[PDB]
Amino acid sequence: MSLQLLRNTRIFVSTVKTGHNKTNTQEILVQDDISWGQDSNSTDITVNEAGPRPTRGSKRFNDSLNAAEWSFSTYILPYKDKNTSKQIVPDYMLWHALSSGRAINLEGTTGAHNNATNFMVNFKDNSYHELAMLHIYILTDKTWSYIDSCQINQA
Amino acid sequence: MSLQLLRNTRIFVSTVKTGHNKTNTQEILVQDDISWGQDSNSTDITVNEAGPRPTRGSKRFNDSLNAAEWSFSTYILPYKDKNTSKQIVPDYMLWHALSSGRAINLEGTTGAHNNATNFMVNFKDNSYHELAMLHIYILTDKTWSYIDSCQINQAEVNVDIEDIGRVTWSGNGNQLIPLDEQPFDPDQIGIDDETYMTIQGSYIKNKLTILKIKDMDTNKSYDIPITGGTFTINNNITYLTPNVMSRVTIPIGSFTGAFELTGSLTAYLNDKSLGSMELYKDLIKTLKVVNRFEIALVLGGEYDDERPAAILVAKQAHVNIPTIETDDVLGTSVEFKAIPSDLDAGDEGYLGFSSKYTRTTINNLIVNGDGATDAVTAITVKSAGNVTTLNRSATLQMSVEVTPSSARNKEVTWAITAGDAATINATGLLRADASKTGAVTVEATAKDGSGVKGTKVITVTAGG
Repeated sequence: MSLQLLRNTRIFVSTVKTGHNKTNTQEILVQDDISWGQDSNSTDITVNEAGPRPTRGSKRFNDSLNAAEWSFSTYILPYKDKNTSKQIVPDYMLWHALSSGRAINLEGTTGAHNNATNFMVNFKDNSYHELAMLHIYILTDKTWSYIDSCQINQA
Repeated sequence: MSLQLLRNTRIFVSTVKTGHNKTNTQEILVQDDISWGQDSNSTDITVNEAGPRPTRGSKRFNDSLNAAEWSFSTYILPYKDKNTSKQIVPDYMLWHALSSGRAINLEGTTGAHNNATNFMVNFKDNSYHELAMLHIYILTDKTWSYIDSCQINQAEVNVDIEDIGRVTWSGNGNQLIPLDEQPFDPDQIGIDDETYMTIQGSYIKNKLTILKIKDMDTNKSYDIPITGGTFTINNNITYLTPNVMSRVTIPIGSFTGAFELTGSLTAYLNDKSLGSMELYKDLIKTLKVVNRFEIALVLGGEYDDERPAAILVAKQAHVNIPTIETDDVLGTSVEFKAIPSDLDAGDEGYLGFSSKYTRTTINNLIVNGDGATDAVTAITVKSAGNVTTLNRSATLQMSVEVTPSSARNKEVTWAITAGDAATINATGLLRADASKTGAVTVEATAKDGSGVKGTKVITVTAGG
């Protein structure tokens, strides 16, 4: 018995559906304009006669579900973390899933990779039919939910 | 011919239109700031053309009737009636209408209801689309006039030093109606001189204003002298009217909006511990979106002898970040708004009006909810046989005593805070074992939330 407010939403970005730790999931600081959902398709079958006393009745069938839509806005907030002493943006896995389709490796030289000087994102390794795969976890007040196998469409 | 005068106008509040008796009508202690009247909406039609002969024409039409406006202020003078010997404010159905929409019932537990000790008004049953329906009767000299189906929009309570305790009511009615015939004789319904003496026996002076402020995340009660305050209860009532072109229309019922209990308290900055400055700096230091505070404003002061006082109890309030106001001597203002435990759980707050308050009475009203039910004040944990220590691997069922002996809730919890060499259960059986050579403590706090503390340092030793 409770109502859920949008202001209490918290968003976590994950690459795994189990074994969640600090290297696979981090919170993403979102704003008011956050939105998510999933629409469904249907169809009406109607009989179209021409004579007197025609049949006037319809019928609906659920036929398919559309892809889930999500969107949110975040501040560009570069900083250096104390653990690794390398400049990193908090929503770095979002940048990686946008940039390349390989497993995340900040030590490398393609996609989202950081350094002791700056955090860098290059698109030299995005030749993939399925980029790095995320799972957006949504926490509104008390109830949980998530979108399965997301992909970063744009930024 | 005969001119009607304002000073001779008397107000009567009713719950029914016919068969008015003493239990449905009363004379209200209104002041000289009364005002009422119903206005109307009108439409003007103009014509704009470009021809050689312009049509400078204007046609007016009446469209609808707006809500009837009424507003008056009354003195806060709680008292006990001789018939029931229970403390009741003279204008009790006004508080009932402000509180909940059920039938008036002083013997219940929701809405405006009295008791042998004090009159308490909760808003626990306020979750209605339409509150209790009244009928404001206005007798100016001899001509009668009443406002149909009034509902209390807000109650303006002003709490300022140099100002006597008063409350201002403002609401709306479906349609003000003038009457030629007397609905009921005012003399026997109007209060007699004896109950006027009884009412004037109790005055509430706002000069004696003491505030109880306490955060529920730190339990840092403050000592704040009040310079002046104001808290109001708002129903956000809007009347719904139909839109018909052919004929005029009148409002039809209403839907109470969002319940708002806001208040503003002005107080001088103090450098003393638990003062205004400490509260301000704590609030401006711990910038948190949500606040949870015990605010208990006590109009009229507190005394050992029975004294008239007015009480507001906001259990879980929201304190807005104060803005220190510059003046001759620094006096800050704090704004609060009581939020509920859950949006539809009620319990926004409750009030206390009575001429007979002892500090214990107001204390148990604040903590337990009623001025009649007693609450624990001090607790000393009692060992099973005046025992002071314990040896390794020995059982000890803790007992406890509570005061006063007339407390309604006497059961306490059992917990261990300082030291890790023993355990305690729900009943209080403290148990030790081997490898327990350190001193440990035991705690006890009742579930009524008085803030009582039961402590005793038991010297748990290694044993023989």
